[PDB]
Amino acid sequence: TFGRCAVKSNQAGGGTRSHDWWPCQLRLDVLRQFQPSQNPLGGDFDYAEAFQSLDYEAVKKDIAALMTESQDWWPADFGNYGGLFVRMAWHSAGTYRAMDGRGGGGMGQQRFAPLNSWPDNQNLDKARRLIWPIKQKYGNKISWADLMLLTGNVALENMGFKTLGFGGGRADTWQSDEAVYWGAETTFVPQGNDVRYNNSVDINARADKLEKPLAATHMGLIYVNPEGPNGTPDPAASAKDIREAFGRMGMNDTETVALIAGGHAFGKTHGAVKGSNIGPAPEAADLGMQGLGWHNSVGDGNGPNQMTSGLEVIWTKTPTKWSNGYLESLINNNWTLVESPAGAHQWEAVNGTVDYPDPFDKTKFRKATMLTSDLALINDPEYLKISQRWLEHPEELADAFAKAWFKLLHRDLGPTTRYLGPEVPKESFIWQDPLPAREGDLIDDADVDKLKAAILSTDGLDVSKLASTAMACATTYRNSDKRGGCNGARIALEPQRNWVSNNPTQLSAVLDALKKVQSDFNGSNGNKKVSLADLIVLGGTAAVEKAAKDAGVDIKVPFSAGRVDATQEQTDVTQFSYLEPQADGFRNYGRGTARARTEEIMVDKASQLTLTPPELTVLVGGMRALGANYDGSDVGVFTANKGKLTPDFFVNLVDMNIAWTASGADGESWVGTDRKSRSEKYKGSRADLVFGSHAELRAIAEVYAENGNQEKFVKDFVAAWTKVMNLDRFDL
Amino acid sequence: TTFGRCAVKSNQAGGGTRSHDWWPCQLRLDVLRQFQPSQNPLGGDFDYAEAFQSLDYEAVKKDIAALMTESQDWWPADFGNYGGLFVRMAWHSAGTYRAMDGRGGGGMGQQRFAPLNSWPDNQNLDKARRLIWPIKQKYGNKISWADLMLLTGNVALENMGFKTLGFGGGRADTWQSDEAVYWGAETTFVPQGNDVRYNNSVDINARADKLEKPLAATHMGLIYVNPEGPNGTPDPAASAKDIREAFGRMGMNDTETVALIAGGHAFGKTHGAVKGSNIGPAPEAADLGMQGLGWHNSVGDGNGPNQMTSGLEVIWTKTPTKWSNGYLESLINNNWTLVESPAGAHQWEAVNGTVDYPDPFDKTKFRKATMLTSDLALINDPEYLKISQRWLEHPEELADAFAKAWFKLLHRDLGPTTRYLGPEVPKESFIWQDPLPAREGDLIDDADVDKLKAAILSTDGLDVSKLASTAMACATTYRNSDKRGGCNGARIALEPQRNWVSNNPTQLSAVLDALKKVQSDFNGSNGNKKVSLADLIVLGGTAAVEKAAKDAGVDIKVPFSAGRVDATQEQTDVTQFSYLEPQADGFRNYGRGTARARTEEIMVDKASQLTLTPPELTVLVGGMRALGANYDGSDVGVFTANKGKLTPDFFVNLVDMNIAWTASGADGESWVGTDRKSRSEKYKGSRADLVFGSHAELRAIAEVYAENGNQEKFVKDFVAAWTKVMNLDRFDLKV
Ligand code: HEM
Ligand code: HEM
Repeated sequence: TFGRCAVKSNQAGGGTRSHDWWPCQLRLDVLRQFQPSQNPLGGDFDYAEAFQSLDYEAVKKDIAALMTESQDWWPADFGNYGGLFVRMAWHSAGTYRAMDGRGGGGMGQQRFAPLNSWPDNQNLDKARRLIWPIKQKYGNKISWADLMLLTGNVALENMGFKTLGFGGGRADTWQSDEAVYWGAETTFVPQGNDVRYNNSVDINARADKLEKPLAATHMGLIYVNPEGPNGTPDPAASAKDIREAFGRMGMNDTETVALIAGGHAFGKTHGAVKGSNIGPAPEAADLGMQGLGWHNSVGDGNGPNQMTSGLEVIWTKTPTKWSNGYLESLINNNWTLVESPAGAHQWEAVNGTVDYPDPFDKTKFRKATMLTSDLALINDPEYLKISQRWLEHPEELADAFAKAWFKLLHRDLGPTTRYLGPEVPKESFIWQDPLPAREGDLIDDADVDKLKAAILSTDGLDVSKLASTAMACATTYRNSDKRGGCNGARIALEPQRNWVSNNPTQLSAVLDALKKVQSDFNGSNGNKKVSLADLIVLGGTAAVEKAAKDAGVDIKVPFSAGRVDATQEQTDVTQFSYLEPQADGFRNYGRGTARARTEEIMVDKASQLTLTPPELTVLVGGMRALGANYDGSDVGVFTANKGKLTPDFFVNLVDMNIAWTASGADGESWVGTDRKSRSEKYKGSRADLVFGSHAELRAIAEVYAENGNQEKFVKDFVAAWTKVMNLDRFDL
Repeated sequence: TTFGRCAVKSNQAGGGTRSHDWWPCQLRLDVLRQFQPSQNPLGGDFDYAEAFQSLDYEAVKKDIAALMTESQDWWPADFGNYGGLFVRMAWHSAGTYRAMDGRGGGGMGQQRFAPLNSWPDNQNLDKARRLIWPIKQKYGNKISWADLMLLTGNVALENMGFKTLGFGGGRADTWQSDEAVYWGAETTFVPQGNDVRYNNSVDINARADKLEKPLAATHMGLIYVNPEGPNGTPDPAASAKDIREAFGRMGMNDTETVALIAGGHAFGKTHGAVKGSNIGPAPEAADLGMQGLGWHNSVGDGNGPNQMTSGLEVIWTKTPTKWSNGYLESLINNNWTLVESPAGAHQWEAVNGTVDYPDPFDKTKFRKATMLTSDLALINDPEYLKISQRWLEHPEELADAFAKAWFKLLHRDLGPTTRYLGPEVPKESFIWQDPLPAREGDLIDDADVDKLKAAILSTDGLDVSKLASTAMACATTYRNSDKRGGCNGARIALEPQRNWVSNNPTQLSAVLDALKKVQSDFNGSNGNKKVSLADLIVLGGTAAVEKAAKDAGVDIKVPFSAGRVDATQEQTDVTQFSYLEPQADGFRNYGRGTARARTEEIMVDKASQLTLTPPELTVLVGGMRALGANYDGSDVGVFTANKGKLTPDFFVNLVDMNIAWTASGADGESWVGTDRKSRSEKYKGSRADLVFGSHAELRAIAEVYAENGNQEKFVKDFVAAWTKVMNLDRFDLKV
């Protein structure tokens, strides 16, 4: 009954579906998201252009004014929505996972299922509705994705905390991103974590064993449980969860303390009435709620009766003004465990001063309070040292918070060339994967023609190696956080140059050869200079073009010059470790895990490259035709014409005179036997054979295997190649 | 519950708990995101009709005929001839059609995708499709899989001595599983797969006429009926009642039903040589080594004499590769006894019969006559028996009926005659094709259209609201699944549509009289040029939209494509058109849903049949409200003080937080919008209205059109969507 509606609809997709009958079969759903035809702004809409015409300062002015314009349907605590807005922006950005680069604020997904209805996002439906009039006013020129974060940034600045600045540039998305692995649990917090801890309830011991790549301790939470691990009010154990979760989001100890102490300078939690008073979350609510949820039946359900987390904590004596009150209270008070009005565990300074203000009554005051997760920061040796230092040196907290808040909001925005607006911070941060300005003057078409000829006749280079190296560099790109790609020539730097998937000894020979081409060009062409990044892409591109010519198809394969070379200083080894592939179908590398098959990993990667199923399919078949495996093997290379861009991979894959059988125990290797001669003809992988198994992929394989479609195959391959090579070209 | 759940929980490529898992009752927009041009490997600009016109059609047929007797060692041909197998392939491809909702049929070639590639009734048709693949490989883009599967069946019949009426190509391939079809709610396949569709009744005779609408098969995973009898009970009389119900649900009468069954079962045989335990997973569940095939049989080589498909082992005639009257002769002239097949299934044998039915792999070995329970059905029902007895003595009458029924079977979802391609399209026009006449008079030109638009708008009893409402009422009868309905034919003026309560018959009559006056004034006064009522209905709506835009401050060209013709009542069958009558219409705020199909679910289903994207659906509803185009001219959803002007007021007012929305009725269908400051009721809304302010993805679109400054865009988008919908059935126009 989990995942099933009590009433079974017979329209609009109702009825038992293919995925119900065969739930283990590979699904191509993730390659069919975010289609231009589905975007109401149109496929031609240029968000960057719209945003650059935006009256940015006027937007900020209107946001600042909104903060203290209380709306009767959701009255502002202390007459100021600032804290709520900061929470909205920190939950939008706060879903990010550094390992797989998914989550974060970059797609504005908080406004769709499932994030719109996660327990941790309770009442952020109200926050989003409060800023809608600003979205309405400025139209297409500011996205929801940008606006949700800009609102939080402006809120901080209008509560006495100057930030480093801000960068716009997040284009809106138009459907729920159902590609994200948030976990496999079938419940939300307070449950929602049996799978991610492999059924362990040992809260200390399990803390650093959180299922990869997850970055939250329960399904439906941003990071950790505010009442402690599994609701156990043990601050020391909470600190271990915090380090794990924030670390999985790419934040270290300093950053983590700065973000929590920074954030909890502002506003308050809400736990005025028990949860039974609260209606369905937005995705479960009736039409009358018009996109809102968690209707509270006590009074008007708002103001003094607000119920969000079930906790009732006010961290500072000035919740609308930046201060050092969080650390001062945390460290100076004696804490006692108490129940909130809703029944949740929190901490109170029961013999402290009664001077914490009430959000709706200026004559009423409270004692100091904290969450278990706040007390964590003084119940761990490293956090305690940081907290103690910043108690005495609040300027060090302020510096660290400004930097960590900027990172939080912009960690998935991608290269600096994507950042829009008049207050982009000038400092270049390591997590931006920075790139230098170009060297010398840009190569032109005459230079490109000369370079192509040289590259295709240089020691150590050939069509196979050139195509393979270019693709290896390209497929580090992932659209979720806009990291990776060919710009920077980061395949030539650590850690990429020593990834097993890049066949390091072969790679070094290829890069030395391209560096020789570079050295010959640079200094002998006046002030014209070519980057290694451009040479890697041009080499692959020239190889594809010649391979097409050899196959009998004369096509101009386009090349877009202008990539720059990153320095190793700009290329953090830990940050780039996250882009290392477990398997890569384009170069027939690697193997699956106990959780994911090789072909699933391929479809996942394709989705991160924004590829459609035909683009995925044509690229695999072409790479095999080119002999572009990572190790130069013949696995999947079903052709007697290696290096010629024919559809032989598909023709031979679907030849019924070949019988395919498993060879390896692990399911990863397959043999193709000529049924007439009884001799082994081919070796294949799961990435190869899926194209002859899955009914939708095989339908595409058939197109390329059909008589008369040899030129179509080349044209489609060249289009897909160009798309993949240029994914990171935000500079253009 | 393990159903619908993989034992291994993937963490890639969409693995993980999903939104629909948490909130499975929430409206899903999936069906409006299928078949997108980007997903088509041939490209969105691929014109299949142009490709097919250049096909060497005669050569394809010659090659199919050659293939029939070229036995492949991995699936040897029965009697050295794949004809029976190919006829079955084509009759299962076409045989999923349901007349009521127009879904299923062969026109999308969906047998090659899940779930149809793995339905138990399609067992071993994976082999059949693989056998014809070399033909597809040879002819490439110029013949679709959809056309090839059916043409192969047609060519097979003809080469085994049954001349068909002809054939029409024109079915463009599709590129993903169509998950918009309600095949049923059961979580099992045949031999189970039917508790829901009979509402737990197991009385097989009594329940036979009570099959859940719109379903046309007696179990999930079957084409029509169970060949062993209802719920596997070998009672021919009850089987006959299932057959009548199922074939009736597919649009076939008694004569057509007997013709199709007796006609098909002249050929080939069934396969039930070994027990089902020897059979591996269906194609969607099979390992990579099967390369798209399934049902691997572990006995011997799994094929030839060991073939196992349905579990039955029946050979109907003494010449399974040649047209004959052997089926009815055996059926009526033998006495039948209940026996078991080698796989343990119920079938019938003439145990006192001649031992002269040929073995498929030994030309010197023979068997007695056999029949299925579903064959014996044809002599255990009074009406079927009458037909069977007649055709026993007059096989020429069976031949005529089968030729007509087979053509209907293969082409029932192909749409208008103008869609049919190739050199042997039958010349006879059949009622199930919804025929249209040839045009009368020369085609009106741009100047004529401008004159007619001005005439229409200045005609008493015509206004923007009524013109737009009438045009959309006519247009939304279109459905892409079987390419029926639409504005061509002006069938809104004919029965049954002119009396549809959803069309406000009294208002419609007056509107049509006015358009007929415009027609009368034009025709005979403009030389040889004549305009149809169908063109005037669409042009009226189009002029209304143009005027409504102009009245909103926007000068926009609203395209119009002339050339529609007017159908006669004789070309417009009441039964066939009753299937297009809506129970709810979101564009015109008519009607309501039921428990199992909410008002907003019906709207999304309808949108999917119009090929609309979510933005197209959304802009059309909002514009219709702005135009005041409700079926009855009510103010429900008309959230504007500028009714008849094409503005995005619907959206702007819908999302105004000063309005609080509350249910009025008990059934959740009526809503009131109250101004929260003044406490006064301002608006009345339906579920079709309010879903756009509730669903997170639909609301995202509503917001776009509610945004300050997007007035022009709204008008531009409405006009594009209007044009699309008005022209859906214009297969007569090139491109
Ligand atoms: C250990 C990690 C954290 C935990 C467990 C946590 C927990 C919570 C909880 C339970 C609430 C109350 C929600 C409600 O009932 O209204 C809250 C509120 C809030 N949080 Fe955090 N938080 C964390 C980190 C952060 C961070 C990193 C920031 C931003 C930099 C932040 C900013 C805020 C703000 C401003 C509020 C007040 C919202 C309002 O006034 O309505 N928190 N937090
Ligand atoms: C009451 C409706 C029908 C039922 C229950 C039914 C049942 C069956 C079954 C169980 C098989 C055996 C599958 C196997 O084991 O290989 C079969 C075979 C076949 N059917 Fe039908 N059938 C029906 C109507 C039709 C129609 C309408 C046609 C086409 C006009 C048709 C044409 C064929 C042919 C040619 C075969 C032989 C396949 C071969 O030789 O491999 N049947 N039928």
